[PDB]
Amino acid sequence: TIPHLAIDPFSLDFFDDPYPDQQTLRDAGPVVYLDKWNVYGVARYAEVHAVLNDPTTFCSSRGVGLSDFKKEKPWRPPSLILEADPPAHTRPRAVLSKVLSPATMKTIRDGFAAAADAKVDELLQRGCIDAIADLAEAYPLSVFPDAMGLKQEGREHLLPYAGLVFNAFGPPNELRQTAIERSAPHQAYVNEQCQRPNLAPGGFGACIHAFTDTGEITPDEAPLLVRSLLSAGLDETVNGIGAAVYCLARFPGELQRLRSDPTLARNAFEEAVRFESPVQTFFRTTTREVELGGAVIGEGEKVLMFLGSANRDPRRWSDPDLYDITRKTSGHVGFGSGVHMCVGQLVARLEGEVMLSALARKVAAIDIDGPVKRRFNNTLRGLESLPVKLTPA
Ligand code: HEM
Ligand SMILES: [Cl-]
Repeated sequence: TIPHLAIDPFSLDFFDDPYPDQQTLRDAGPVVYLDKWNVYGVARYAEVHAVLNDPTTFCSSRGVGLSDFKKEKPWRPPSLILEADPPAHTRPRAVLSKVLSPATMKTIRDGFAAAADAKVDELLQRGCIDAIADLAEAYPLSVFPDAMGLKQEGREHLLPYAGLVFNAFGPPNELRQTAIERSAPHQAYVNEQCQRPNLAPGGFGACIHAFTDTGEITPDEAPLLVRSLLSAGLDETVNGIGAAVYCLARFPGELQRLRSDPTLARNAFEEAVRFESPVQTFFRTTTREVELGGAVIGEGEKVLMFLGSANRDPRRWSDPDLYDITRKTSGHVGFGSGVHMCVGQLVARLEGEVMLSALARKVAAIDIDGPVKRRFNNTLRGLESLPVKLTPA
Protein backbone atom coordinates (compact mmCIF):
# COMPACT_ATOMS: atom_id res chain seq x y z
CA THR A 1 0.00 0.00 0.00
CA ILE A 2 3.13 2.18 0.19
CA PRO A 3 4.57 3.42 -3.14
CA HIS A 4 8.19 2.41 -3.66
CA LEU A 5 10.22 4.98 -5.57
CA ALA A 6 13.74 4.88 -6.98
CA ILE A 7 14.42 8.61 -6.66
CA ASP A 8 17.69 9.29 -4.85
CA PRO A 9 17.06 12.59 -2.98
CA PHE A 10 20.81 12.81 -2.23
CA SER A 11 21.97 12.56 -5.85
CA LEU A 12 23.66 15.38 -7.72
CA ASP A 13 20.98 15.09 -10.42
CA PHE A 14 18.40 15.68 -7.68
CA PHE A 15 20.23 18.63 -6.13
CA ASP A 16 20.47 20.25 -9.57
CA ASP A 17 16.67 20.54 -9.99
CA PRO A 18 14.74 18.96 -7.11
CA TYR A 19 11.30 20.43 -7.76
CA PRO A 20 9.94 18.00 -10.40
CA ASP A 21 11.01 15.03 -8.25
CA GLN A 22 9.46 16.69 -5.18
CA GLN A 23 6.09 16.86 -6.91
CA THR A 24 6.51 13.18 -7.81
CA LEU A 25 7.23 12.44 -4.13
CA ARG A 26 4.22 14.48 -2.97
CA ASP A 27 1.75 13.10 -5.52
CA ALA A 28 2.82 9.46 -5.25
CA GLY A 29 1.22 9.44 -1.80
CA PRO A 30 1.36 10.89 1.72
CA VAL A 31 4.09 8.37 2.61
CA VAL A 32 6.64 6.89 0.22
CA TYR A 33 9.36 4.29 0.53
CA LEU A 34 12.74 5.13 -1.01
CA ASP A 35 14.31 1.85 -2.11
CA LYS A 36 17.67 3.51 -2.81
CA TRP A 37 18.19 4.02 0.97
CA ASN A 38 15.48 1.90 2.68
CA VAL A 39 13.73 4.82 4.37
CA TYR A 40 10.25 6.24 4.50
CA GLY A 41 9.66 9.67 2.99
CA VAL A 42 7.05 12.34 3.68
CA ALA A 43 6.95 15.28 1.20
CA ARG A 44 3.53 16.94 1.73
CA TYR A 45 3.16 19.80 4.19
CA ALA A 46 0.63 18.11 6.48
CA GLU A 47 2.61 14.92 7.13
CA VAL A 48 5.94 16.74 7.50
CA HIS A 49 4.31 19.05 10.04
CA ALA A 50 2.71 16.09 11.82
CA VAL A 51 5.99 14.15 12.07
CA LEU A 52 7.83 17.23 13.39
CA ASN A 53 5.18 17.71 16.09
CA ASP A 54 5.05 14.07 17.25
CA PRO A 55 8.45 13.68 18.95
CA THR A 56 7.58 10.70 21.17
CA THR A 57 6.95 8.50 18.14
CA PHE A 58 9.35 10.11 15.63
CA CYS A 59 12.41 10.59 17.81
CA SER A 60 15.70 12.46 17.24
CA SER A 61 17.89 10.66 19.82
CA ARG A 62 18.69 7.96 17.25
CA GLY A 63 20.08 10.65 14.92
CA VAL A 64 18.48 13.15 12.51
CA GLY A 65 20.54 11.81 9.61
CA LEU A 66 20.29 8.55 7.75
CA SER A 67 22.54 6.65 10.17
CA ASP A 68 20.74 5.09 13.18
CA PHE A 69 22.75 5.60 16.36
CA LYS A 70 21.28 2.39 17.81
CA LYS A 71 22.96 0.57 14.90
CA GLU A 72 26.14 2.51 14.04
CA LYS A 73 28.41 4.84 15.89
CA PRO A 74 27.86 8.57 15.23
CA TRP A 75 30.75 10.19 13.39
CA ARG A 76 31.06 12.65 16.32
CA PRO A 77 29.57 12.74 19.84
CA PRO A 78 25.85 13.49 19.55
CA SER A 79 24.63 17.04 19.91
CA LEU A 80 23.06 17.55 23.33
CA ILE A 81 20.18 19.44 21.69
CA LEU A 82 19.65 18.44 18.04
CA GLU A 83 20.19 14.73 18.72
CA ALA A 84 18.24 14.56 21.99
CA ASP A 85 14.63 13.93 22.95
CA PRO A 86 12.68 15.33 25.93
CA PRO A 87 13.45 15.35 28.76
CA ALA A 88 17.23 15.25 28.06
CA HIS A 89 16.74 17.87 25.34
CA THR A 90 14.88 20.35 27.58
CA ARG A 91 17.63 21.99 29.70
CA PRO A 92 20.27 22.52 26.93
CA ARG A 93 17.41 23.91 24.83
CA ALA A 94 16.57 26.40 27.58
CA VAL A 95 20.21 27.51 27.82
CA LEU A 96 20.50 28.13 24.07
CA SER A 97 17.07 29.79 24.09
CA LYS A 98 18.38 32.29 26.64
CA VAL A 99 21.82 32.77 25.04
CA LEU A 100 20.11 33.53 21.68
CA SER A 101 17.20 35.36 23.34
CA PRO A 102 15.15 38.38 22.24
CA ALA A 103 17.04 40.29 24.93
CA THR A 104 20.32 39.13 23.44
CA MET A 105 19.26 40.39 20.01
CA LYS A 106 19.22 43.92 21.41
CA THR A 107 22.92 43.66 22.28
CA ILE A 108 24.01 42.75 18.70
CA ARG A 109 21.40 44.44 16.45
CA ASP A 110 23.33 47.70 15.97
CA GLY A 111 26.65 46.00 15.18
CA PHE A 112 24.96 43.50 12.84
CA ALA A 113 23.04 46.25 11.01
CA ALA A 114 26.18 48.39 10.67
CA ALA A 115 28.20 45.57 9.12
CA ALA A 116 25.40 44.89 6.61
CA ASP A 117 25.11 48.54 5.55
CA ALA A 118 28.91 48.84 5.27
CA LYS A 119 29.16 45.69 3.12
CA VAL A 120 26.47 46.77 0.61
CA ASP A 121 28.14 50.19 0.26
CA GLU A 122 31.49 48.42 -0.18
CA LEU A 123 30.00 46.16 -2.85
CA LEU A 124 28.22 49.09 -4.52
CA GLN A 125 31.69 50.57 -4.96
CA ARG A 126 32.64 47.35 -6.72
CA GLY A 127 29.86 46.66 -9.25
CA CYS A 128 30.30 42.98 -10.23
CA ILE A 129 30.63 40.94 -7.09
CA ASP A 130 30.02 37.30 -6.34
CA ALA A 131 26.86 37.45 -4.22
CA ILE A 132 28.04 34.25 -2.49
CA ALA A 133 31.71 34.83 -1.63
CA ASP A 134 31.52 38.62 -1.49
CA LEU A 135 28.13 38.86 0.27
CA ALA A 136 26.24 35.72 1.34
CA GLU A 137 29.42 34.34 2.93
CA ALA A 138 31.35 37.50 3.66
CA TYR A 139 28.62 39.15 5.74
CA PRO A 140 27.89 36.30 8.23
CA LEU A 141 31.63 35.66 8.63
CA SER A 142 32.09 39.32 9.62
CA VAL A 143 29.51 39.24 12.44
CA PHE A 144 28.76 35.75 13.77
CA PRO A 145 32.29 34.58 14.77
CA ASP A 146 32.78 37.83 16.69
CA ALA A 147 29.34 37.44 18.31
CA MET A 148 30.39 33.89 19.30
CA GLY A 149 33.54 35.30 20.87
CA LEU A 150 35.84 33.23 18.64
CA LYS A 151 39.53 34.09 18.38
CA GLN A 152 40.92 35.09 15.00
CA GLU A 153 43.19 32.08 14.56
CA GLY A 154 41.61 29.09 12.87
CA ARG A 155 38.41 30.70 11.53
CA GLU A 156 39.34 29.27 8.11
CA HIS A 157 38.04 25.96 9.55
CA LEU A 158 34.52 27.30 10.17
CA LEU A 159 32.86 26.91 6.80
CA PRO A 160 34.53 23.50 6.16
CA TYR A 161 33.19 22.24 9.51
CA ALA A 162 29.66 23.45 8.70
CA GLY A 163 29.64 21.82 5.26
CA LEU A 164 30.89 18.60 6.90
CA VAL A 165 28.13 18.60 9.55
CA PHE A 166 25.35 18.83 6.97
CA ASN A 167 26.93 16.37 4.51
CA ALA A 168 27.20 13.97 7.48
CA PHE A 169 23.41 13.86 7.98
CA GLY A 170 23.24 12.31 4.51
CA PRO A 171 23.59 8.74 3.34
CA PRO A 172 27.08 7.22 2.97
CA ASN A 173 27.52 8.51 -0.59
CA GLU A 174 30.70 10.12 -1.90
CA LEU A 175 29.71 13.58 -0.59
CA ARG A 176 29.55 12.24 2.95
CA GLN A 177 32.63 10.02 2.74
CA THR A 178 34.80 12.76 1.27
CA ALA A 179 33.64 15.17 3.97
CA ILE A 180 34.22 12.83 6.92
CA GLU A 181 37.55 11.49 5.67
CA ARG A 182 40.49 13.64 6.80
CA SER A 183 38.08 15.93 8.69
CA ALA A 184 40.08 15.62 11.93
CA PRO A 185 41.73 19.09 11.57
CA HIS A 186 38.26 20.69 11.33
CA GLN A 187 36.99 18.76 14.36
CA ALA A 188 40.15 19.61 16.32
CA TYR A 189 39.79 23.37 15.69
CA VAL A 190 36.10 23.39 16.68
CA ASN A 191 36.43 21.21 19.80
CA GLU A 192 39.33 23.39 20.99
CA GLN A 193 37.33 26.61 20.59
CA CYS A 194 34.47 25.11 22.63
CA GLN A 195 36.65 25.34 25.73
CA ARG A 196 35.91 28.21 28.11
CA PRO A 197 39.38 29.88 28.09
CA ASN A 198 39.03 30.24 24.30
CA LEU A 199 35.72 32.17 24.21
CA ALA A 200 35.68 35.95 24.59
CA PRO A 201 33.62 37.12 27.59
CA GLY A 202 30.26 38.53 26.63
CA GLY A 203 29.96 36.40 23.47
CA PHE A 204 27.63 33.47 22.81
CA GLY A 205 30.16 30.81 23.79
CA ALA A 206 31.08 32.46 27.08
CA CYS A 207 27.42 32.94 27.93
CA ILE A 208 26.83 29.21 27.47
CA HIS A 209 29.63 28.41 29.94
CA ALA A 210 28.24 30.99 32.34
CA PHE A 211 25.03 28.93 32.50
CA THR A 212 26.94 26.08 34.12
CA ASP A 213 26.54 28.01 37.39
CA THR A 214 22.74 27.70 37.26
CA GLY A 215 22.32 23.94 37.28
CA GLU A 216 20.83 23.97 33.79
CA ILE A 217 23.95 22.46 32.22
CA THR A 218 27.00 20.97 33.95
CA PRO A 219 30.50 22.30 33.17
CA ASP A 220 31.23 19.17 31.12
CA GLU A 221 28.10 19.78 28.99
CA ALA A 222 29.02 23.32 27.98
CA PRO A 223 31.66 22.59 25.29
CA LEU A 224 29.26 20.33 23.35
CA LEU A 225 26.56 22.99 23.52
CA VAL A 226 29.03 25.57 22.17
CA ARG A 227 29.78 23.07 19.39
CA SER A 228 26.13 23.25 18.30
CA LEU A 229 26.67 26.96 17.57
CA LEU A 230 29.81 26.18 15.62
CA SER A 231 27.83 23.56 13.67
CA ALA A 232 24.52 25.29 12.92
CA GLY A 233 24.04 28.93 12.00
CA LEU A 234 26.68 29.79 9.38
CA ASP A 235 25.98 27.66 6.30
CA GLU A 236 22.17 27.85 6.44
CA THR A 237 22.17 31.63 6.86
CA VAL A 238 24.72 31.98 4.06
CA ASN A 239 22.53 29.94 1.72
CA GLY A 240 19.40 31.78 2.84
CA ILE A 241 20.92 35.20 2.19
CA GLY A 242 22.31 34.07 -1.16
CA ALA A 243 18.85 32.76 -2.02
CA ALA A 244 17.21 36.10 -1.16
CA VAL A 245 19.61 38.04 -3.41
CA TYR A 246 18.98 35.47 -6.13
CA CYS A 247 15.22 35.87 -5.75
CA LEU A 248 15.64 39.64 -5.71
CA ALA A 249 17.65 39.23 -8.91
CA ARG A 250 15.14 36.88 -10.54
CA PHE A 251 11.98 38.68 -9.31
CA PRO A 252 12.66 42.41 -9.96
CA GLY A 253 9.09 43.42 -9.06
CA GLU A 254 9.78 42.15 -5.55
CA LEU A 255 12.97 44.19 -5.22
CA GLN A 256 11.04 47.30 -6.31
CA ARG A 257 8.34 46.50 -3.69
CA LEU A 258 11.01 46.02 -1.02
CA ARG A 259 12.72 49.24 -2.07
CA SER A 260 9.42 51.08 -1.67
CA ASP A 261 8.90 49.62 1.85
CA PRO A 262 12.16 48.52 3.49
CA THR A 263 10.20 47.39 6.55
CA LEU A 264 9.36 44.30 4.44
CA ALA A 265 13.01 43.18 4.78
CA ARG A 266 12.21 40.73 7.55
CA ASN A 267 9.35 39.05 5.73
CA ALA A 268 11.37 39.13 2.50
CA PHE A 269 13.98 37.02 4.28
CA GLU A 270 11.43 34.64 5.84
CA GLU A 271 9.97 34.14 2.35
CA ALA A 272 13.45 33.45 1.00
CA VAL A 273 13.81 30.83 3.77
CA ARG A 274 10.53 29.21 2.69
CA PHE A 275 11.31 29.51 -1.03
CA GLU A 276 14.86 28.12 -0.79
CA SER A 277 14.60 26.12 2.43
CA PRO A 278 18.36 26.11 3.03
CA VAL A 279 17.81 23.01 5.19
CA GLN A 280 16.12 20.70 2.71
CA THR A 281 15.69 17.54 4.82
CA PHE A 282 15.99 16.05 8.28
CA PHE A 283 15.41 12.47 9.49
CA ARG A 284 13.38 11.05 12.36
CA THR A 285 13.51 7.43 13.70
CA THR A 286 10.26 5.71 14.76
CA THR A 287 10.04 4.57 18.41
CA ARG A 288 7.06 2.27 17.80
CA GLU A 289 4.79 0.99 15.07
CA VAL A 290 2.86 4.04 13.87
CA GLU A 291 0.14 4.86 11.35
CA LEU A 292 1.01 7.77 9.04
CA GLY A 293 -0.84 8.55 5.82
CA GLY A 294 -2.56 5.18 5.94
CA ALA A 295 0.76 3.30 5.92
CA VAL A 296 1.86 1.40 9.03
CA ILE A 297 5.55 2.02 9.71
CA GLY A 298 7.50 -0.39 11.87
CA GLU A 299 9.59 0.47 14.88
CA GLY A 300 13.17 1.63 14.37
CA GLU A 301 12.51 2.94 10.85
CA LYS A 302 14.11 6.06 9.40
CA VAL A 303 11.69 8.73 8.12
CA LEU A 304 12.95 11.44 5.77
CA MET A 305 11.15 14.78 6.06
CA PHE A 306 11.36 16.91 2.90
CA LEU A 307 11.20 20.37 4.46
CA GLY A 308 11.67 22.19 1.16
CA SER A 309 8.98 20.13 -0.55
CA ALA A 310 6.62 20.87 2.36
CA ASN A 311 7.24 24.60 1.83
CA ARG A 312 6.14 24.38 -1.86
CA ASP A 313 3.26 21.90 -1.42
CA PRO A 314 0.33 23.37 -3.43
CA ARG A 315 -2.10 21.69 -1.01
CA ARG A 316 -0.88 24.39 1.47
CA TRP A 317 0.69 27.35 -0.41
CA SER A 318 -0.76 29.45 -3.20
CA ASP A 319 1.71 29.88 -6.08
CA PRO A 320 4.36 28.04 -4.04
CA ASP A 321 7.10 28.57 -6.62
CA LEU A 322 6.64 32.34 -6.66
CA TYR A 323 8.77 34.55 -4.40
CA ASP A 324 6.31 36.89 -2.64
CA ILE A 325 7.70 39.25 0.01
CA THR A 326 4.19 39.99 1.30
CA ARG A 327 3.32 36.31 1.60
CA LYS A 328 2.28 35.27 5.04
CA THR A 329 4.98 32.67 5.71
CA SER A 330 3.66 31.67 9.13
CA GLY A 331 3.66 27.89 9.38
CA HIS A 332 6.53 27.23 6.98
CA VAL A 333 8.88 24.52 8.20
CA GLY A 334 12.20 25.93 6.95
CA PHE A 335 13.12 26.37 10.64
CA GLY A 336 11.42 23.14 11.70
CA SER A 337 8.40 23.00 13.99
CA GLY A 338 7.72 21.79 17.52
CA VAL A 339 10.20 21.16 20.36
CA HIS A 340 13.22 21.40 18.04
CA MET A 341 12.29 24.45 15.97
CA CYS A 342 15.53 26.33 15.20
CA VAL A 343 16.73 27.86 18.48
CA GLY A 344 19.00 30.16 16.46
CA GLN A 345 16.13 31.59 14.39
CA LEU A 346 16.35 35.09 15.88
CA VAL A 347 20.01 35.38 14.82
CA ALA A 348 19.24 34.19 11.29
CA ARG A 349 16.25 36.48 10.83
CA LEU A 350 18.35 39.34 12.25
CA GLU A 351 21.26 38.76 9.85
CA GLY A 352 18.80 38.24 7.02
CA GLU A 353 16.64 41.28 7.77
CA VAL A 354 19.49 43.78 8.19
CA MET A 355 21.10 42.61 4.95
CA LEU A 356 17.82 42.88 3.04
CA SER A 357 17.26 46.27 4.70
CA ALA A 358 20.69 47.41 3.48
CA LEU A 359 19.87 46.29 -0.08
CA ALA A 360 16.37 47.79 0.07
CA ARG A 361 17.75 51.24 0.93
CA LYS A 362 20.96 51.38 -1.14
CA VAL A 363 20.43 49.27 -4.29
CA ALA A 364 18.20 49.94 -7.30
CA ALA A 365 18.83 46.81 -9.37
CA ILE A 366 20.51 43.39 -9.08
CA ASP A 367 21.40 41.89 -12.47
CA ILE A 368 22.86 38.41 -12.87
CA ASP A 369 26.04 38.98 -14.87
CA GLY A 370 27.85 35.65 -14.95
CA PRO A 371 27.55 31.86 -14.81
CA VAL A 372 25.48 30.76 -11.80
CA LYS A 373 26.88 27.51 -10.04
CA ARG A 374 25.17 25.40 -7.52
CA ARG A 375 26.74 24.29 -4.24
CA PHE A 376 26.17 20.60 -3.53
CA ASN A 377 25.49 19.28 -0.02
CA ASN A 378 23.55 16.26 1.25
CA THR A 379 21.34 18.45 3.49
CA LEU A 380 21.77 22.08 2.40
CA ARG A 381 20.52 23.87 -0.71
CA GLY A 382 22.42 26.93 -1.84
CA LEU A 383 24.59 28.47 -4.50
CA GLU A 384 28.35 28.31 -4.98
CA SER A 385 28.67 31.50 -7.03
CA LEU A 386 26.20 34.19 -8.12
CA PRO A 387 27.90 36.93 -10.18
CA VAL A 388 25.73 40.05 -10.11
CA LYS A 389 26.01 43.72 -10.99
CA LEU A 390 24.69 46.06 -8.26
CA THR A 391 23.14 49.33 -9.49
CA PRO A 392 23.25 52.01 -6.75
CA ALA A 393 19.99 53.63 -5.71
C1 HEM B 1 18.37 30.43 7.56
C2 HEM B 1 18.98 29.91 8.63
C3 HEM B 1 18.60 28.57 9.33
C4 HEM B 1 17.86 27.51 8.94
C5 HEM B 1 17.16 27.27 7.58
C6 HEM B 1 17.82 26.55 10.04
C7 HEM B 1 17.18 25.32 10.07
C8 HEM B 1 16.93 24.58 11.20
C9 HEM B 1 15.95 23.52 11.34
C10 HEM B 1 15.04 23.06 10.19
C11 HEM B 1 16.01 23.06 12.61
C12 HEM B 1 15.18 21.93 13.29
C13 HEM B 1 15.96 20.62 13.17
C14 HEM B 1 15.12 19.43 13.56
O1 HEM B 1 13.90 19.59 13.80
O2 HEM B 1 15.67 18.30 13.64
C15 HEM B 1 17.03 23.80 13.31
C16 HEM B 1 17.39 23.63 14.64
C17 HEM B 1 18.49 24.21 15.24
N1 HEM B 1 19.14 25.32 14.74
FE1 HEM B 1 18.78 26.32 12.98
N2 HEM B 1 18.54 27.09 11.07
C18 HEM B 1 19.03 28.32 10.69
C19 HEM B 1 19.80 29.17 11.46
C20 HEM B 1 20.37 28.85 12.67
C21 HEM B 1 21.21 29.70 13.49
C22 HEM B 1 21.62 31.14 13.08
C23 HEM B 1 21.59 29.00 14.58
C24 HEM B 1 22.47 29.46 15.79
C25 HEM B 1 22.75 30.75 16.06
C26 HEM B 1 20.95 27.70 14.49
C27 HEM B 1 21.05 26.69 15.42
C28 HEM B 1 20.18 25.63 15.58
C29 HEM B 1 20.20 24.64 16.65
C30 HEM B 1 21.22 24.60 17.81
C31 HEM B 1 19.19 23.78 16.45
C32 HEM B 1 18.80 22.58 17.33
C33 HEM B 1 17.47 22.95 18.00
C34 HEM B 1 16.80 21.83 18.74
O3 HEM B 1 17.15 20.62 18.50
O4 HEM B 1 15.89 22.16 19.57
N3 HEM B 1 20.22 27.64 13.31
N4 HEM B 1 17.57 24.72 12.43
CL1 LIG C 1 33.79 18.35 16.49
